[PDB]
Order: sequence, then structure tokens, then C-alpha cells
Amino acid sequence: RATAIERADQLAKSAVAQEKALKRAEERAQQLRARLDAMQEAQDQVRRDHE
Amino acid sequence: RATAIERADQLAKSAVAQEKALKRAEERAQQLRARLDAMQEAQDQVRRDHE
Repeated sequence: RATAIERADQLAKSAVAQEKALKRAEERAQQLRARLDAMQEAQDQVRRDHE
Repeated sequence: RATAIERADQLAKSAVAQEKALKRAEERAQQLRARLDAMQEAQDQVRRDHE
């Protein structure tokens, strides 16, 4: 019993770390999405300007 | 000990999926900035040209 409970506890905390890291990469993705946005608006607007 | 074995099993299965989640968004992270790297060049040839 002692063995099993110890293994479970360490695995659970390791999980907590796992999903925090997943969150963090997710904000990475979203902020990069936003920058991609900002460019794409800028360059279509400059197409209208030149035209 | 049974539920100690039993409960440990799922968290392992939950974890392995939790490590799987690392790859794809980070894989998306590899593929996110290439499109940045793709999109940045897009204006470059244009504005040297349309000038």
C-alpha cells in the first residue's frame, strides 16, 4: 500500500506540471496567432493603398 | 492495495495522454512561426516592387 500511494502521489504532481506546461504553450500559440493577425491586416490595407 | 493499484492505473493513462499533448501544440509551435516566416517575406518582395 505504501508503495502504491507514493507512486500515485508523485505521478499526480507530475501531471499538474504537465497540464500547466500545456496551458503555457497554448498562450504561446494564441499570442502568435494575434501577431500573425496584425501583419495580415497591415498588408491587405497596404494593397488597397497602392491600388 | 487494489484501489491503490486501480487508481494508479488511470492517472498513468491520463498522464501518457498528458505527455502526448506536449507534442502537437509544440509541433504547431514549430509550424506556427514558419507561417510567420512565410508571411513576413510576403510584403517584402511587394513593397520593393510596387514602389
